[PDB]
Amino acid sequence: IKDFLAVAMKKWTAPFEPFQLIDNIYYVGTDGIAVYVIKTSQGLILMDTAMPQSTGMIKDNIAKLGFKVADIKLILNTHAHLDHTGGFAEIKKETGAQLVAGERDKPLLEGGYYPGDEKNEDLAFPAVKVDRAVKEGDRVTLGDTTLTAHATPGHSPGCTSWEMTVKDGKEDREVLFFCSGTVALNRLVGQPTYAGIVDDYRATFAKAKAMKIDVLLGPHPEVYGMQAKRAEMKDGAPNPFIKPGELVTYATSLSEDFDKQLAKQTAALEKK
Ligand SMILES: [Zn+2]
Ligand SMILES: [Zn+2]
Ligand SMILES: [Zn+2]
Repeated sequence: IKDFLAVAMKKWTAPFEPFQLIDNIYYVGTDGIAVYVIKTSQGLILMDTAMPQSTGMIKDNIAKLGFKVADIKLILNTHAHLDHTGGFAEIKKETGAQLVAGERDKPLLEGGYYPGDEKNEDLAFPAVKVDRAVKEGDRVTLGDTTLTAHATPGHSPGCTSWEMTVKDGKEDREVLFFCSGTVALNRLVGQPTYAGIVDDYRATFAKAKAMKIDVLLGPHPEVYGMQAKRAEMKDGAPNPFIKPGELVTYATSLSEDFDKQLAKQTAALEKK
């Protein structure tokens, strides 16, 4: 946790210039937390926020593109940890937007706590009410734009990956805002962070490998190597964010890391 907090006041708060990523999806996060605006014909969708102390920064980034924070109608969450939820209560109150999140993450959101470590104030965030609790396959529509919820638990109990279609020239491309599949601070064994966590992770890796996704996105830019792609982006060159093999490759890496951490945490149960 100490190192988690160290990273959270370093790459996670460092600037990154907002940009149009593909079609109606805009990057407005930091160098280390990815946040998105999705422009629809009936207002904006905000996909996540960042650390609680970074809300003004995210609002400023939205402005740099000429979007209005006031025009946010829906706030969607990938998963309910403070580095993604820290601005929800504030932006919701300022805008009147509705918050949409995976049903099993509702208790987290509504209590502002880290599951299985509820007394840790360093992982707390301002509590926020969930307006629509989603399940696998639910469709969330604003104007011309529809995202589909995919239940991909593990990193959190209600982790939701959100799929949408965009255009690249005349052709459709499928985008996935992947929710996260890292072990990170979670306990897998002993006193697991929540019941059924291990089966959820391995179900999620399998699910992720079976999806047909052209553009992998996630809640940190390292999920999809954002910075290297942004540097390659040129008017009249293919959009570097289109890499259809990427979610299978990434979920394979996550599964291998999972196995290593499950084995480390299992070895650590043996009390010396
Ligand atoms: Zn997380
Ligand atoms: Zn995170
Ligand atoms: Zn699904």
